[PDB]
Amino acid sequence: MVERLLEIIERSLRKCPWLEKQSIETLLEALASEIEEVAEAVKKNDLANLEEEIGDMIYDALLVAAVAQRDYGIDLESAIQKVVEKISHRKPWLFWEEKISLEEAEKIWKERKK
Amino acid sequence: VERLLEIIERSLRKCPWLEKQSIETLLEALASEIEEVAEAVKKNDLANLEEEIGDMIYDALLVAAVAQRDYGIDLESAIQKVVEKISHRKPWLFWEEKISLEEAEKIWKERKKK
Ligand SMILES: [Mg+2]
Ligand SMILES: [Mg+2]
Ligand SMILES: [Mg+2]
Ligand SMILES: [Mg+2]
Repeated sequence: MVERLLEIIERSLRKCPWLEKQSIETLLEALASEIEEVAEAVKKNDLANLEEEIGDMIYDALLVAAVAQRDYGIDLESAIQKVVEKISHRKPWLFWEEKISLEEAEKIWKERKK
Repeated sequence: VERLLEIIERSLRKCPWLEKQSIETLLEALASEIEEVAEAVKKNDLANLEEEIGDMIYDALLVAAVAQRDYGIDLESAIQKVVEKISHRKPWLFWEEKISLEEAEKIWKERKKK
């Protein structure tokens, strides 16, 4: 439940004395760390742990978002609506009925990029 | 927030590039965005930070998407594991009055044992 997680993150901005002391840098490293926990769990086909680390990973990315807002005034809805513009623009086939071949998709993508 | 998960779902459905990506490859894509974030922070480049923050949430969520695709992992249960974990480790987030760093850590230290 994503909302529950964003509420959590809101409560941490407002209340948490550990979070107050963390820089985006530090959080960035926390995130690179969970990425490693995820890679290890995939390696072991450890499904219960994979599920744990996926959650850890999303939380930690979202804590980087939070402090980007805290410290740099980055709005997450803006940051999100932006990446959605980019994707939609680059990969227009996402909104097209018939699937298209990898080669078709790339030729498009090569051109969108620029 | 939601248009982004619809986007991701559309990629699971349609995208011939995403079919060819493994969670390892994608973990690595997230690691690289994290670098781009660290960089826009360095340079107090606000427009770019907003960019990369977005890139990072999307890519993180694409790692989640392939965890589901390839390993069966349900994002709602994964988020729920992490909501329970934090609620257990940081009970102060649901307490009215604030608490000190020193207080929060003593607690966290013990809750970590469970
Ligand atoms: Mg972590
Ligand atoms: Mg973890
Ligand atoms: Mg990327
Ligand atoms: Mg980027």
